Amino acid sequence: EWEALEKKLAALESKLQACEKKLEALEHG
Amino acid sequence: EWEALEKKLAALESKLQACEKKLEALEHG
Amino acid sequence: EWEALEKKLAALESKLQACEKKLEALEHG
Ligand SMILES: [Zn+2]
Ligand SMILES: [Zn+2]
Ligand SMILES: [Zn+2]
Ligand SMILES: [Zn+2]
Ligand SMILES: [Zn+2]
Ligand SMILES: [Zn+2]
Repeated sequence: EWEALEKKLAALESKLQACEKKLEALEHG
Repeated sequence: EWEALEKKLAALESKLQACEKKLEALEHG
Repeated sequence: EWEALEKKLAALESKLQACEKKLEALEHG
């Protein structure tokens, strides 16, 4: 459970970065 | 602290999910 | 490590709040 939490937190971080990038490129183009 | 943090991770995950759904909507108008 | 996990969760939540505020500005002008 400790390590499953840690991996969820890593995926959240990666997902959020992917959002941040979509968010940016919708802002542009 | 454990289930508090788990609850806090669950809330972020669904807020992020909302964000990704609203970004995709914005994408299509 | 617990305190490191919590700081990472705090930072994720700040970036999410920031992505949410940017998304509202894009939705609504
Ligand atoms: Zn659990
Ligand atoms: Zn639990
Ligand atoms: Zn799409
Ligand atoms: Zn789509
Ligand atoms: Zn909105
Ligand atoms: Zn509007």
